[PDB]
Amino acid sequence: MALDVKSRAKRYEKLDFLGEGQFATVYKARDKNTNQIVAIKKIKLNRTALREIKLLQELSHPNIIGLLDAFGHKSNISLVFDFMETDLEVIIKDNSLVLTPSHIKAYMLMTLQGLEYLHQHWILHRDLKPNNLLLDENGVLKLADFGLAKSFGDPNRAYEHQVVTRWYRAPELLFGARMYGVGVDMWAVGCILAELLLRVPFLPGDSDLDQLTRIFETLGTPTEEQWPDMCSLPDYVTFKSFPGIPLHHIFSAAGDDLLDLIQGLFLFNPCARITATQALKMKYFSNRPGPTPGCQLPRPN
Ligand SMILES: Nc1ncnc2c1ncn2[C@@H]1O[C@H](COP(=O)(O)OP(=O)(O)NP(=O)(O)O)[C@@H](O)[C@H]1O
Ligand SMILES: [Mg+2]
Repeated sequence: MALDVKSRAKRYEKLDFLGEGQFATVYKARDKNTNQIVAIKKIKLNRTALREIKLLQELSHPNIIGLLDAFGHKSNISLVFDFMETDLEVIIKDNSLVLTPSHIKAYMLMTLQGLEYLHQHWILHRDLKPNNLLLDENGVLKLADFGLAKSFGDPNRAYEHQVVTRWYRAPELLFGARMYGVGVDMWAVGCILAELLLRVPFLPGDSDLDQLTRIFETLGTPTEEQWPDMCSLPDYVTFKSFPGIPLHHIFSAAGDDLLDLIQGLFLFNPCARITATQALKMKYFSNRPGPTPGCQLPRPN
């Protein structure tokens, strides 16, 4: 809209290009108004899109990214976020970094406190994956992105990187469910935990059928008893029956406390899948070792 987006915002001054995403070009800028540093996502081109932008501005939580401003004229709109040093994806992929139990517990704690707030305010992230868990210089993790750019943007023609979103995608979504809830985010959270523990993607499927295959050969083929009404899913498909791999054989260093969390995040029935509040009350987070304070979490140099 002309009257709901500012056309100009002269207060931002570009510094350096950061990188190409699927739906945006991101770059580094200084707000001349506060001397602060920001990242601006530039999106090429709608009542709903503006409502989504406004809502995420109105959110306030330590582990949710700040969307600080929005501006743009005709074929473009630009979103101004808190500048974040790194993310869980570069942390995971960095061979120089050692991931202790305390490191992993901290990343999870912060993620789940973010989700809890979102889900408390009746909002689904819908796009959780490592590169959307951002990390500031002081070790604060923030949920970011929210697929805002996807929601209304033309695709980025210069995006050369691998599209990975299906790896974090819950089975009710792969089987075409039209109604869904917090289980969507909880499942991704489990896949992210798995990727912190294994340092590689847990279920890297290369198509939607191969993703379901991978899910079932790893976690087992579910029955309508574990998952009532599964076979009424729109795109439901019958697979080779698989027994699954015991979680303790996958996660060979995990204690019963962490395996309990992982099982809860990966329950097939999306009604039974553990919620963010329940996850945070699990013995895993009251148990030693306790989580690493932000200032001691490993930084990629
Ligand atoms: N708040 C931020 N601070 C610093 N860098 C960021 C921030 N947001 C995105 N980036 C960088 O921008 C690049 C990718 O953009 P990002 O938007 O994260 O890609 P995406 O997950 O494909 N989502 P989108 O671009 O909205 O389609 C990466 O090089 C990120 O490090
Ligand atoms: Mg992103």
